[PDB]
Amino acid sequence: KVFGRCELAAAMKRHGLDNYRGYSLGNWVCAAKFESNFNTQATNRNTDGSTDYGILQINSRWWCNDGRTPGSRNLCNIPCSALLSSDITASVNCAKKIVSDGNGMNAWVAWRNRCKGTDVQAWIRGCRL
Ligand SMILES: [Cl-]
Ligand SMILES: [Cl-]
Ligand SMILES: [Cl-]
Repeated sequence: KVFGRCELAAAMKRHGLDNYRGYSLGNWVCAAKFESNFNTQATNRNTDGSTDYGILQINSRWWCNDGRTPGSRNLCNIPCSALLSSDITASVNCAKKIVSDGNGMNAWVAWRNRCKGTDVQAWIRGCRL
């Protein structure tokens, strides 16, 4: 599913991501924009052989099981395929664990490089939330 901008903001809020660990909704929408362009089915293969999955490009080295990342963990206790669903519940619940891991949203390199320090409120501007 490719979400609309406000549609995704609303879904993220419904799932308790808004201001989670102090990160406003615009931060999460911005991260999703640059990680997946709001596409739940996004996948990308990393140089180390791990894969990133879903709207927030969650990585199989630590967070989910895909059966093809040697030496990896599955800390969210989910198949990576769950992160591709039109229902963002699994992605949100896993993101909550990731952002609580110590480095906040810096865990998403694209958030650090493209969202951090910017006017992230622009991502939820106009949205009925
Ligand atoms: Cl915001
Ligand atoms: Cl594996
Ligand atoms: Cl980047």
